[PDB]
Amino acid sequence: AQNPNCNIMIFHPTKEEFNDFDKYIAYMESQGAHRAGLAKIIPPKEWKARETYDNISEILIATPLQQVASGRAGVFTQYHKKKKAMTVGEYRHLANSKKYQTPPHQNFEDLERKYWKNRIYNSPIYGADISGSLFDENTKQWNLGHLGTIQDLLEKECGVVIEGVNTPYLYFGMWKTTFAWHTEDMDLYSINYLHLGEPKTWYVVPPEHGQRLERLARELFPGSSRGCGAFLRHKVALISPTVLKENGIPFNRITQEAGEFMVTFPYGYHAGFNHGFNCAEAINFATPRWIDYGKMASQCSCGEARVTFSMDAFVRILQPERYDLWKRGQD
Ligand SMILES: O=C(O)CNC(=O)C(=O)O
Ligand SMILES: [Mg+2]
Ligand code: NI
Ligand SMILES: [Zn+2]
Repeated sequence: AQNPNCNIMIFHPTKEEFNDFDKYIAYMESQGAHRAGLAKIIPPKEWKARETYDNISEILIATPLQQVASGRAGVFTQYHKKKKAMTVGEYRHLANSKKYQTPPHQNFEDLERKYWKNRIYNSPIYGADISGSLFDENTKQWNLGHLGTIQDLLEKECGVVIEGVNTPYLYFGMWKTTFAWHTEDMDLYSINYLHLGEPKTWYVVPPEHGQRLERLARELFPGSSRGCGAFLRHKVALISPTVLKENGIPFNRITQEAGEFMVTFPYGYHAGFNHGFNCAEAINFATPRWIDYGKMASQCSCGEARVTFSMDAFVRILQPERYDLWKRGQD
């Protein structure tokens, strides 16, 4: 068995290997990459996403989100308070202000210590989930706006044509902006490109151990667990590496820098934080190997998780028994 310890693997494809996206994902899996739940891909030196980032300041962040924490430093939830619209130039100036800017630090490990010590005492503002793309239309390789769609994958594997579309999303971050513990909708893959700015630190649980994280989460968030049998779908809970180690949960960590891709694999729980002002692009995708994960994915039916239009058909075709209850949650 390849990668039996479930370590995060790092890949360096050549320009020739960067042509065929599907084939390269399947290669990474032949080497055991999926067992970690997360992989890093460093693009060939010949490649670029676009020519410059000098002209992005007029993008609008219609609903910036203030991430307010509750709990203790290592075990907390966050709620998202909606703020007034602002441009990316306005948001960058806010990120760099004395109130929000990255503190002085020695290295990534010192900044990680500071994050876990102090995150709950501040409320950073995140521009999340903004439909759009920063890839140039002439970038042919690993262009996250030109991937094969999940609807086409389902149709190719299973024969059923379905409605829905699959487009990328932009994220503008600042120091301490946080992504809570989650798997993707319908336990899909994700791919994330860090276009510019400061790093993003990731934590991940191997897919084969995801239920260990769920059992810990039920113990640490007992009211939330009573409210919903899949409350991590709400994407609000944080648990620190120190707490995971104290409870014997297998995990790994890695820092993504500008110019690098990360892939998350089906049922790979992940969480993390941004080091300073940055911009990332991400999209969900599928392969043949995903179908069985999609058929088994948990679902939130309490009404909190509220998701995209295109998840309807995935539940309807892959999980017809659960469809009626899930849809009640959506209405
Ligand atoms: O970058 C972020 O805030 C969150 N991204 C992801 O969870 C992802 O790409 O799957
Ligand atoms: Mg602009
Ligand atoms: Ni994710
Ligand atoms: Zn729920």
